[PDB]
Amino acid sequence: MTGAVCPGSFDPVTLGHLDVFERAAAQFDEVIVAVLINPAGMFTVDERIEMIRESTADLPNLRVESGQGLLVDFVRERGLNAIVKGLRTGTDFEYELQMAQMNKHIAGVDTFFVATAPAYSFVSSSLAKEVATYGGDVSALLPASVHQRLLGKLR
Amino acid sequence: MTGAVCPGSFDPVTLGHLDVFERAAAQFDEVIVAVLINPAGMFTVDERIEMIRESTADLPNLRVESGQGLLVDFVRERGLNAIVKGLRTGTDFEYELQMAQMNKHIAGVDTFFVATAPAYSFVSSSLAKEVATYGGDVSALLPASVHQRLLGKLR
Amino acid sequence: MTGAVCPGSFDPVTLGHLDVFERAAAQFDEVIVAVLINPNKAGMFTVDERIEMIRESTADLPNLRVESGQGLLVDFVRERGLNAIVKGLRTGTDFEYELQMAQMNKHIAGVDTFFVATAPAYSFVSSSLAKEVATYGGDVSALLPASVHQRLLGKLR
Amino acid sequence: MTGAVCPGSFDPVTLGHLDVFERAAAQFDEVIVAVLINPNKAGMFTVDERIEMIRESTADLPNLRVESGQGLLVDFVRERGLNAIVKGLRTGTDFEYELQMAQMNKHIAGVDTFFVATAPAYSFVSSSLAKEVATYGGDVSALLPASVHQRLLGKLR
Amino acid sequence: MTGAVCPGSFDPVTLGHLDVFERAAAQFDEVIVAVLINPNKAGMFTVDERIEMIRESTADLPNLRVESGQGLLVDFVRERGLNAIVKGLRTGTDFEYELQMAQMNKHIAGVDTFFVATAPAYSFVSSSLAKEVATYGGDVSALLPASVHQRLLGKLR
Amino acid sequence: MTGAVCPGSFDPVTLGHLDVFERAAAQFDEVIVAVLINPNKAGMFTVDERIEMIRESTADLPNLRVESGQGLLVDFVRERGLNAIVKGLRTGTDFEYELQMAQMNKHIAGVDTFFVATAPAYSFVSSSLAKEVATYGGDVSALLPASVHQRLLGKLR
Ligand SMILES: O=C(O)c1cnn(-c2ccccc2)c1C(F)(F)F
Ligand SMILES: O=C(O)c1cnn(-c2ccccc2)c1C(F)(F)F
Ligand SMILES: O=C(O)c1cnn(-c2ccccc2)c1C(F)(F)F
Ligand SMILES: O=C(O)c1cnn(-c2ccccc2)c1C(F)(F)F
Ligand SMILES: O=C(O)c1cnn(-c2ccccc2)c1C(F)(F)F
Ligand SMILES: O=C(O)c1cnn(-c2ccccc2)c1C(F)(F)F
Repeated sequence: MTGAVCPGSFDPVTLGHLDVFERAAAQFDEVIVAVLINPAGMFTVDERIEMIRESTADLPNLRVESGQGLLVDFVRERGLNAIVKGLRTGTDFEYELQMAQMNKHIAGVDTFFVATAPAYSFVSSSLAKEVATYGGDVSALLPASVHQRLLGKLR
Repeated sequence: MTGAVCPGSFDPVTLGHLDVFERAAAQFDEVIVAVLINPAGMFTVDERIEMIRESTADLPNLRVESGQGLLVDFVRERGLNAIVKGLRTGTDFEYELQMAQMNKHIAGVDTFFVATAPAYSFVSSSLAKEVATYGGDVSALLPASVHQRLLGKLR
Repeated sequence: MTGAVCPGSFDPVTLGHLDVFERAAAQFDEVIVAVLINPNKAGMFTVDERIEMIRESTADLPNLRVESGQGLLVDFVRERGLNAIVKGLRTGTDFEYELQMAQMNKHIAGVDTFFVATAPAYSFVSSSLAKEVATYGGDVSALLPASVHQRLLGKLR
Repeated sequence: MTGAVCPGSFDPVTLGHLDVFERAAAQFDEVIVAVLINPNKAGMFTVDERIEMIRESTADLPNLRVESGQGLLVDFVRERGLNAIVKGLRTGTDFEYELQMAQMNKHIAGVDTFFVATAPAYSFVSSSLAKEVATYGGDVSALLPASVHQRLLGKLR
Repeated sequence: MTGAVCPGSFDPVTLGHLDVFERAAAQFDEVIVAVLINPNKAGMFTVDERIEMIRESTADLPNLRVESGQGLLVDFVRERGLNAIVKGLRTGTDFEYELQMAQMNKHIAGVDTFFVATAPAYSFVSSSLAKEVATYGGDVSALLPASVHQRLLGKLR
Repeated sequence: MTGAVCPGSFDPVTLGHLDVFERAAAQFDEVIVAVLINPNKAGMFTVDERIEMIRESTADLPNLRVESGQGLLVDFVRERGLNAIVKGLRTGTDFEYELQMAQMNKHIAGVDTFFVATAPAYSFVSSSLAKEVATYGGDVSALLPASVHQRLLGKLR
């Protein structure tokens, strides 16, 4: 009964996030995607959850839930003690290392990092929204469903 | 039936390695420590395997084996496709990211990185051997068994 | 035939920027300095002030011109028939961030980015830090062209 | 008479900060901890509360004293007859941004900066992260001086 | 007439290198690929084999030519009437060591260096890692030009 | 009373090292430059040559002395009644590596390490790169003290 939580704001989820989800789902019996409401973004929590569920239909051991407060409480209240997160740069690692060691200290929750797929090294939710806002084509970087939903928000 | 391989030269295994072993063993049903013979070190492969087995007696789902050649062949010939490795710095991440993406490309094997425990951020097999060689006390950095075995090699 | 765009907010231009301009102008037939304005946040200097400070300190570069713009940099570049951006970089940290944007710009528009290492003497000057130091009275005259220094002190007073 | 200034916001002081203070006080004849007041961003503790928390945790350091400061740090340093800053560093990116500021401070005023590596146990503690964790009920008692923790629980109630 | 030199050992050339060559040839009137011979470390392919592999993979680049070089790179560059180097970068630590060399080359000879970010697909390929993987039977065909791969299988038999 | 050790192989000393020496000598009552010799690998300069090159370029620093040693740096430090090492750092990459050794040195012997940011003008000089450039005939006279340059060219010829 292994399991991990994949956290983030996912505003919106990108193909980089989805690649991490599929990789976590392939190595752990249970995966929970934690959509963290940070109470100002583009999509509502429900819409963000919707887009992830649509894009993770092929992953039977994955579910999607919203959460508030400490991530470690979200993890431990579901019987787990591992977090899985994607990393692009050494700079990412240093910032995330601080939070990973804090989370282990306060609650015994482990963090496992996975290297980004090379093709998505440059995609982030914020850069994809910025480029799309000014008319650039980001369709190769986002799940097909998400892309249409993003156009709607702009138009 | 989840599982991961923890690779390295482990010449000798340190408390930093052992911390990664225990963390991998807590999140995967099966863990194999792969002692990679790089065919010049201090300990023989058999001695390195011995010291790890002695220090991992409390971990029932972990075993220790030697290997040669491509790590991904070692992993896949045992039915697994995940590697777990410890990281200390962003610099570590960048070097290891290259190998992780290569390994995923050539064989579909995933790599999960874990942040070092803060207390062991500065310990490496090479620095521990260097300091011990010149008379410094490294007993707080190595498993009790390993420490005695290292003194023997020097004296 | 060859050409490159050197973008930034240049609020204000520094000696580190001018070094990049000179090195680009030496290696490309034409260089356009692109003063990118955020229509939603005013900086310290207006667009015309930024352009005049750059023009005054690049008068000896005959193949360089200065133009403002907004929106996607790649559109500014391609509308001028060009395909290359030249940017200065100070650290490995600079490189990871700028690498994200350079790969995105290549992905969406085919525009290449060439990075150049800062001159050592300017490794530590940035528009933001020079403004912050000047605000509290520190002497930054050796980090900014003559075209900028006293205009900066005037803005602060 | 050697000496150095240890600057920061210390809102609140952490055991990481205290480790730096102790190491500085062991190597310089005099150390001044400079509690940097920011007229804009007012955090969780008042300046006087921050000073009293540092004084409580540094009671065994007779050559260290604590004062509030405002404006340009190199003026604070040089107005006290000193010309060195001591700061703790956790990571390589810590070094990058701090390196720019140190080179700037050396250029504008001749003040030098000495960096010390964090004790391993505190590499992950910061004032901001400790406050955030504590706000949602996490136990950060092992990361802060004994007295800070009680004062921090009171501010949250 | 603008131009740049693309240096390396290219033992063997990878698709990452070729991407850099193509981007340099698109932006400079002339590009010279400099295959750096090292009298000490002789790798897997002879200099002439390396040159022929690069020429095969760059057949569609008419303004790029390939030559061997020895000794100080800035002499090679300046003996050909050029004063720019173009190199690909993968990571922030790539930038660090390369930044030192670029500043040194600018200081000692006035030669500038322009860095281009790797195409994302090749961020993990290097000559050394491709050789090592291939030596133990791994399939690196998608990371090398078609012709290199055949030649590489022959050297391993 | 206060004191610090500045260690290195200094083969040979550079202007970047001398800058660190001067900054340490300004902040500590005494400074010892520790020339650490590897008895198993000769460098370019003998131990006596390294010491004389340092002494000749530090003659204006009355509180600095130069001594060689081998083995554990912390033993050199503590045998002189001191507890502090001062080292220059150029990058975040420098910092991660040196942080490992500094934390180990603190762990095994209680010795503190203070790092100082390189002067910008010397960010790119290292003993190894200056030797490599000089070997192939590049001009490094502005990166080394007078005490070194011609002795270096003599070694190479
Ligand atoms: O923040 C984002 O916006 C965002 C969007 N895609 N990816 C992501 C990209 C590559 C690999 C894994 C994730 C991110 C993240 F990693 F930075 F987290
Ligand atoms: O190489 C070594 O020698 C060595 C020895 N301990 N640890 C290690 C240290 C901290 C956390 C995890 C591992 C290493 C390693 F990570 F660098 F791999
Ligand atoms: O951001 C700024 O305001 C700024 C101002 N000077 N320089 C700069 C410094 C050195 C070399 C090239 C440019 C920057 C930059 F590095 F960030 F690009
Ligand atoms: O900013 C903070 O809030 C903070 C709080 N503890 N430490 C710190 C941690 C370890 C060693 C030295 C200091 C910091 C700092 F280094 F980031 F400065
Ligand atoms: O050294 C090598 O062997 C090698 C082989 N491919 N690439 C490379 C990879 C991606 C983009 C550009 C070049 C390198 C280099 F960048 F590390 F230079
Ligand atoms: O390794 C060397 O040989 C060397 C030679 N000069 N400098 C140096 C450069 C700038 C500031 C301080 C020192 C080094 C060092 F950075 F690596 F320490």
